[PDB]
Amino acid sequence: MEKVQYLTRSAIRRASTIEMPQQARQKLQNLFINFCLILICLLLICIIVMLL
Amino acid sequence: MEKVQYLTRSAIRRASTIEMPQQARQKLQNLFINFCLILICLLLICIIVMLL
Amino acid sequence: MEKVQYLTRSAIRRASTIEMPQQARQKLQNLFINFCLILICLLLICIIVMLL
Amino acid sequence: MEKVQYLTRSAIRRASTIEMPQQARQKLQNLFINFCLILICLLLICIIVMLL
Amino acid sequence: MEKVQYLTRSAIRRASTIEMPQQARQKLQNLFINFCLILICLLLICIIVMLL
Repeated sequence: MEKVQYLTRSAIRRASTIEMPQQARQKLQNLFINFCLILICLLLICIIVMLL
Repeated sequence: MEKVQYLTRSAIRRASTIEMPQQARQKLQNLFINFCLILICLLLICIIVMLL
Repeated sequence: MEKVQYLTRSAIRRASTIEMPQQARQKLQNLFINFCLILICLLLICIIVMLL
Repeated sequence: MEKVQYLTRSAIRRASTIEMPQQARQKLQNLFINFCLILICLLLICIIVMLL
Repeated sequence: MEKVQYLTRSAIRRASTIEMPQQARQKLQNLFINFCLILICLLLICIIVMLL
């Protein structure tokens, strides 16, 4: 291999400045964006309910 | 195979905390986003019609 | 290839509840989204011109 | 080839109704969207500065 | 190789009109968009707090 031990070692070396179970990093970026769309929606609705 | 029975079994094992015909999960994330764009549009128009 | 006649027949069977030249279905989803971005833009500008 | 002369000829045939150096078509769709996000941002800020 | 020296040389040739450590270019486009979603959110909230 040498090619993998080099790539995996390159990450653990540049990722020693983070603290997440990985899975949360990926799930959060995607789940977040979709969560944002729904958040901005319920938001605009609030503002409207106030103008009534 | 062993490689598939391992991947399919890994999902049914981590997906036992869900209840959807799969198809709705995929169709909803994509159909939803597009639905959001149209929803936010008809929304801004409403607010405008009120400022007139 | 029995494999194609099975896939093409599966669509014409589940698509008998639609009426579009196909091409409009694909062109509309993509052209629409891009059209939405430009629509929401000219929109925000309108609202602003009104607050002036 | 015959496969390429057929695909390239199919485009120049259906693209004879356009006038762009190609590069602008691709760069514009992507650069535009990103430009839109920044445009909508500076926009909301304007409206706010007016409500103050 | 001749194929790589040709692609890498084609970039450094068309990128001599930029000044960024590369990494910031990629990290900024993605980090920016996500930053925008959060920015627009805290924004709508501000406006609301003002209508109260």
